[PDB]
Amino acid sequence: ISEITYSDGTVIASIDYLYFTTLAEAQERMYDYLAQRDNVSAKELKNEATQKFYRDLAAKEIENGGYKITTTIDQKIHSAMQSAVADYGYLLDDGTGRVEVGNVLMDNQTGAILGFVGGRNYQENQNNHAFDTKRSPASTTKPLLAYGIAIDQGLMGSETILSNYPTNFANGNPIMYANSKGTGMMTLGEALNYSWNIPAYWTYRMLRENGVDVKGYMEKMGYEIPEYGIESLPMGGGIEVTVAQHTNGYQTLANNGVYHQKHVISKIEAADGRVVYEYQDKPVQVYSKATATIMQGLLREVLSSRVTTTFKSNLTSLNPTLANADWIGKTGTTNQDENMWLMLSTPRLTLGGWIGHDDNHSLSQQAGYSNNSNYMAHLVNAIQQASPSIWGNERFALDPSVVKSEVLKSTGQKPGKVSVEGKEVEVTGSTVTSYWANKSGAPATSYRFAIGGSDADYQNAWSSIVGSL
Ligand SMILES: [Cl-]
Ligand SMILES: [Cl-]
Repeated sequence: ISEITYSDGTVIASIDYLYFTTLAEAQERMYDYLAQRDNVSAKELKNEATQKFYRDLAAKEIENGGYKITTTIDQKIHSAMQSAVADYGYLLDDGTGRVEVGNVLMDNQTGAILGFVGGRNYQENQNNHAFDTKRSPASTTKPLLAYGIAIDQGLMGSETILSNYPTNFANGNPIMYANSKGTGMMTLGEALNYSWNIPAYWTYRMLRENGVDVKGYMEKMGYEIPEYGIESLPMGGGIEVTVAQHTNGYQTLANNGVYHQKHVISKIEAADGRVVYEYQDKPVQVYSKATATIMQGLLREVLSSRVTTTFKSNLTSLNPTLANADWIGKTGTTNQDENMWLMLSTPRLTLGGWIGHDDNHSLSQQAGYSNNSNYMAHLVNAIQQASPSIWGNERFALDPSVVKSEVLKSTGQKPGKVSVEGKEVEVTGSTVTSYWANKSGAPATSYRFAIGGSDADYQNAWSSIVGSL
């Protein structure tokens, strides 16, 4: 008899989201091992009949073979997550029908998956919403694909200004934020806290203009994106991901820029001890430590500002001492409220969360902001009470490699002289520390000081700044 085990070697089952997820992944590992053992070439493997036989062979090998499958799953934590969704899943129901849900909890230092929520109740709906279902990640794409890359490239710092003035998509349509067409200039912090869309649009466009290899960043984290030219990419246009894969992106940011490939199987052994499969760690420095730690500090305020999620109020009430852990995160909402995301990290763990409907109809406007935040608060609390130390009490901290620059609040660039319609202005005002991930830090204020903006935009903005000099 073959066995699937938890982390510590305790038996899950003999050979139900846990059972089917670990079995399916084991069968794939078995498939690779069997074809290779039998000396089936890559070419011969392309044959569909041959693949089908190897798939069935791998299923039967496990059924009949006395293998020992070691998963990364933590029994107490994963059970605690199953009770949480059993008891609190109803808190997701917002009057748009039964709301489905997936969650994955990942170790930031290993990529190991400690537990997950596959859905509301397997017996009623078997779709696996943590590992199988793929949905746009919406604005939780922004830190990874837009701001994170721009900072890593030395194109921005923590207090850099971006344009949120009105602008249109390639196709003539205005870039919206709910019903707002934009405002004026803002800091990176404001744009992140609020999730304003235009600053994210400008940031990606600047990457494209500079020929930045964004695909290199993304593929190192395991993302599959077919077209990188999509203007709404930072807002999750043209990207669809599982919760497990998306958790892996957040893991990378949390682990100070070092990616660890997600996994639920750590090892398969034959009864006699032969190693059929074993997970091999391949760490990759996707973002510099400077960039990741700068991003941690930005995402920390996303949650504590409470603009797009009530999470920190919810968790404070349930477990004030856990709420005092060093939580960072980001929310996303798709264009017709079809999918909501909340991504959460502490220095030690990352928890990803999606809610949505199997047939894609809309949720309520508040489903993410309020319902998923409260549910995720409960989820996080259940995990802690199952395993008191798992989230940890460590703080995210700026890497020493970080360069600090003294910049104008107004421009996010160092004080100096700028040509404003002929007349040379000496530009002054209140200053602030801005964090950078390059050698030299912030530049001195240029005329086009912000990320994005039209000539008309800068005329307006500069009019304001001189007005107070
Ligand atoms: Cl580094
Ligand atoms: Cl609140």
